[PDB]
Amino acid sequence: ANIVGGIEYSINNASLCSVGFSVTRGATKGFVTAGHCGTVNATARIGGAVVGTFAARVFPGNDRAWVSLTSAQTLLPRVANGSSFVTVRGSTEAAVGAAVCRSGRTTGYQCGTITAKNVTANYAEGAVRGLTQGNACAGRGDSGGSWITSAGQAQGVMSGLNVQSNGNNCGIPASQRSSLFERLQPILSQYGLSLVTG
Repeated sequence: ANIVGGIEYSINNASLCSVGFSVTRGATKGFVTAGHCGTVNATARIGGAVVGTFAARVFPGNDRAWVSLTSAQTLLPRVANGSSFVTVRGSTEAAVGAAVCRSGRTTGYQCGTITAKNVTANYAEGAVRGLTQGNACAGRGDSGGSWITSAGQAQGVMSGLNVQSNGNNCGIPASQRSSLFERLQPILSQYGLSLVTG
């Protein structure tokens, strides 16, 4: 499969999440994603095929993971936006007030602005600290997906949102949304990953 930020993958033939970013660790290929999406050694699949397994994760506390892929997978410096692509040019962390977009298999590609950093989300499993909050909308399934500026700078991966009864927060005004992502830089240093860019 071609690995592109934003696409759907399954975990153990059951939950869905979205790909965050292509990374390497030496010779191993992988993608970063949200830790609550799977547990270590869970099987990830894209388009019915096994692409790799969860290698490490931390959730709750933090919410991050990376999946090691087989050699057959094709890592790409891209995040999906409808039928088009956003190129990943780097990981400069943007500041509050910066405009930001995100990609995921449930709501697609949505943009908004970073509204706050170092937020705590209290999920059923326990607290997750140090998250950044933006007001681009998102829905269940978008977890794990890319947050990236239009300019190609990767910000992090989708953690959670204030879900409404329709399964997303796209029906309430941006003032009211709290969509949160896990910053990318700590995930990349923690596992010694290098981001694939173009």
